[PDB]
Amino acid sequence: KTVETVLGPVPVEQLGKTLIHEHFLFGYPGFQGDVTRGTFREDEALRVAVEAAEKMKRHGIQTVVDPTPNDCGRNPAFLRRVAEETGLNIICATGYYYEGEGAPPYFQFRRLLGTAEDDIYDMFMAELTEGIADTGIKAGVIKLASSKGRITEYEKMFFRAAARAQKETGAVIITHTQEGTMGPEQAAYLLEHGADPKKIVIGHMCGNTDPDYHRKTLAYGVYIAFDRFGIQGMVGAPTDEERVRTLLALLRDGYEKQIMLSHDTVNVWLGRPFTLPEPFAEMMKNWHVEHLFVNIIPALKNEGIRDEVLEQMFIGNPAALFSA
Amino acid sequence: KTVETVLGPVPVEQLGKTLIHEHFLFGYPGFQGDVTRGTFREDEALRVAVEAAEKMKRHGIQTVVDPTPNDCGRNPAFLRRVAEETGLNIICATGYYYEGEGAPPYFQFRRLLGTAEDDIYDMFMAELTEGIADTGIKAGVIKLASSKGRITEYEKMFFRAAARAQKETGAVIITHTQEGTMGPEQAAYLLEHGADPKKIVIGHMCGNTDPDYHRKTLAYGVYIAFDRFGIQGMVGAPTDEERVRTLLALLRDGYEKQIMLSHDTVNVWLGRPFTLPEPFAEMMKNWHVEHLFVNIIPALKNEGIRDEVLEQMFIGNPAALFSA
Ligand SMILES: [Co+2]
Ligand SMILES: [Co+2]
Ligand SMILES: [Co+2]
Ligand SMILES: [Co+2]
Repeated sequence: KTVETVLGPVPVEQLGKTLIHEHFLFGYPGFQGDVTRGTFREDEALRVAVEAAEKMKRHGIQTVVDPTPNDCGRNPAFLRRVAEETGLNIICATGYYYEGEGAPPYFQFRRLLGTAEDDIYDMFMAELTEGIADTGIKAGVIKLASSKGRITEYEKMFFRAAARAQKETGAVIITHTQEGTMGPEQAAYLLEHGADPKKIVIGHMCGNTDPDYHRKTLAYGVYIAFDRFGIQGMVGAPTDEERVRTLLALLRDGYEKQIMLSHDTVNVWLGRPFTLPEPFAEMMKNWHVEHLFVNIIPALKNEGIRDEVLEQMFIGNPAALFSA
Repeated sequence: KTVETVLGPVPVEQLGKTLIHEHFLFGYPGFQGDVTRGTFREDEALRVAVEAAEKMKRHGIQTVVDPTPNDCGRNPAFLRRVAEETGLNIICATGYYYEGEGAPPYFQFRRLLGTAEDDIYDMFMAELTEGIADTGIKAGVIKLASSKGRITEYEKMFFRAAARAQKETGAVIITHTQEGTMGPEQAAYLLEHGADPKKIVIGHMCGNTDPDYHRKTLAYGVYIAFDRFGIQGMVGAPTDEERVRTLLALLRDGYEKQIMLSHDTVNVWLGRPFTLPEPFAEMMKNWHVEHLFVNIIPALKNEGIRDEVLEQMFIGNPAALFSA
């Protein structure tokens, strides 16, 4: 009846309204080597993170799942400070980014050793049941990801180690799909290996606009997430208008008990500060933590979606996902 | 007339006997993510490092160039403690590992901002002239690497930045080639952007056993390095007899003034402990900082290599390399 948060175990019944996918801190693998010009200003980072946490607060959010991979700047101790200034429940993860957006050299080396899959499994088990580093914080979800048109050999070891730690701990698995691909494959692959569909969230399902692709993924009984609201202009990548008509199609079909929404914001960028160019700039202007409440839900309500359905998505599904 | 070490500038005429490529500490990108089961045992790390530094001194070594890339665990402060404890000059680098076992997502992203090269260049300048992070320690060389059979467009970004930074600072450039390829290509591309051949060392040249490939590279006037003595069986690598055979053919042609030697050891692995398989463990038995001196040099001498030549490689070349 409890889930591990950055402030310890919390009874599921108390999660309330939650965002399944947001990042307080995030850096692309490699950000670490640019420490000289992209130094981490820990108090400025906290200001902006707490700010993002209070904004979520003002729309009723009580819980955020921050699935930042281990190789992407994950900082449990930091998240713990944010949860203190705001009271927000923050669940973190254990996992690595996908081959294209991560740091594979390390586990690619353990492959030569023939212990990779088993080392990953040991890392998941240790972070889910003992603590991350010396922080005392346990991850509450296992984060997985696969590339553009396939689940690579490197990525499959993570999925197999994940199914194994889930059988052993019953932890929730949340994934990321690259550019609208592999949703069904991921669910099939995980289930084929003993994972419980009711503890799986296939993410970035909004990256694809064919409701049919979603119905295939949903047929496995797993949850899915439209978690990139606000992100547009990746040159051919879905727009919020497309996200909504796809969402509305699935809700009108009766799939509300399997759907969750988020924005996938990066509130504090690790590494050297930048600025997007005028083109992408505009398109991404609604990429912030209030976009769902201020823009998306109103558009959903104006299309006939009832409050009970919204509450099933933001409250009942997370509650259900983190228990059983 | 000085070069930056981990303890400040040191007159080039005081470097004496130098190992051009050794790693006190090293981690393949992604090791950071495995911190829970692979924390950094400092005091023990410094102890192993110091013994290694002691074993080098024992053989007359006064200076070691530790080119650990930014994304591979480079730690100037830690290197500074090894130097203080041993009196050994330690020169570090600024640079990223090759795209095969480096951490490309971060700077790959900055390419989309259209600022990568200038960013990398600003990173090189800062670390070469101002300091690494808040260490006050400056890098003494720019570290570059290319992939197997190619210098990818991500890698060329760094090469262009290095030549630019070299023209501005006169800093030495040390490179790594992957599996005996691209030596001549690296030299040509660097020379094409204004880098100076007398301040370039093409590394892992011993990864190719064709003395012609070597002559092709040496014709550019750059230095080359047989820097992996002791490593055999791993990375589809040649053997030390193959290295010695190739080395002797070049020494007999009169190339002693463009050749340097090292072992490319990793005295303290970052991340989680391991132990090589039985097949390799056996082949890598001589991979330690005393091998050149205990096994290789005698063999070379028992081949007629006189002490004046060996002194040129170990003393005269590093002295010429680092000074104008
Ligand atoms: Co993702
Ligand atoms: Co994300
Ligand atoms: Co190398
Ligand atoms: Co090396």
